[PDB]
Amino acid sequence: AVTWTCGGLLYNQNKAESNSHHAPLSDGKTGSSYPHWFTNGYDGDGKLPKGRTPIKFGKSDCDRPPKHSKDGNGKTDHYLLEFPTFPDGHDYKFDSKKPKENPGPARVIYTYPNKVFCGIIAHTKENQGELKLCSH
Repeated sequence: AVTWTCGGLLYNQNKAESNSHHAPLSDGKTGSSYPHWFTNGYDGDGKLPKGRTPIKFGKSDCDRPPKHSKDGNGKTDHYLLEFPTFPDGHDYKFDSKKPKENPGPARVIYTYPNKVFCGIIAHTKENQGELKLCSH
């Protein structure tokens, strides 16, 4: 339950997951948008294309190939999905399209269905460059 950080703001693992626990399990199906499928570098099903580098977490679940399709959460599509988890601990208005609050550079990335929390990703290179996992 350590505090995850992605060079900017903090992210209590409990909120990183809990903030998402509320988030409706689905590939982008919320009033706002988030959560959504996180290709992680993949195209949709097949592994990453010749020339790419996904985010390493340490789990063989998130590392595995996703099973996304034209639906989002069809059968057991173990597609990775991210979610903007703020530190404030406020349940982001991800379900309310309008109004919509600003997102975050850090999001909780977990495999489906079982939210196999892998960690939080964000661009800790400057402001918005490459994507990487936080450092807990």
